[PDB]
Amino acid sequence: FPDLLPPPPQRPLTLVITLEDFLVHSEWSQKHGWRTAKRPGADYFLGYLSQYYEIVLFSSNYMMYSDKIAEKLDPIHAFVSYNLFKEHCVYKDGVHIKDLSKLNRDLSKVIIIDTDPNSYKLQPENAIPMEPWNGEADDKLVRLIPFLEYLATQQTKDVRPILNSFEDKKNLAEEFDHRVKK
Ligand SMILES: [Ca+2]
Ligand SMILES: [Ca+2]
Repeated sequence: FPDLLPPPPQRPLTLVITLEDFLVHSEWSQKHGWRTAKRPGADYFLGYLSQYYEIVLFSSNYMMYSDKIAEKLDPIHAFVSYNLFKEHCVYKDGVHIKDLSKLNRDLSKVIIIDTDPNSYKLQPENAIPMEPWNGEADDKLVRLIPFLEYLATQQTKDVRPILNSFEDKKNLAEEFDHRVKK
């Protein structure tokens, strides 16, 4: 399998985020066909965090299906460094996986945020799992920012010891809030 990204150009950390059920959510109908909603805070999340992270938007769908959705999130291409798709996943024991060791990045400096435990199966130590977004307006993206800002503003040398210090990474933003007095 090919390496997927050029060598770093620069930001101290790389943030790999899934598209489907994290930034957007799609539903099909007879009346309208496929329709896609954008989560509250998505534009701000990408715009603000791009100042601290190299952002890689890693879609779980084939390019032909999600290419345009991804583009709408950053039409002028100012925030997202790279777009990857299902074609870039490796296929192992019948599941597709976002193999971070193919990103040509130091894995002490990579975070992946995904909603499908298969996607981070090869690097669970780099992962922040998220409950899939259902399309209902919520503030979960905004709540994730303080931890991500913290990682970037403290260095950080290796994100993994901190990431894996939580009781339940699915509840990371809330636990981090209780751990820190701003
Ligand atoms: Ca707090
Ligand atoms: Ca708080």
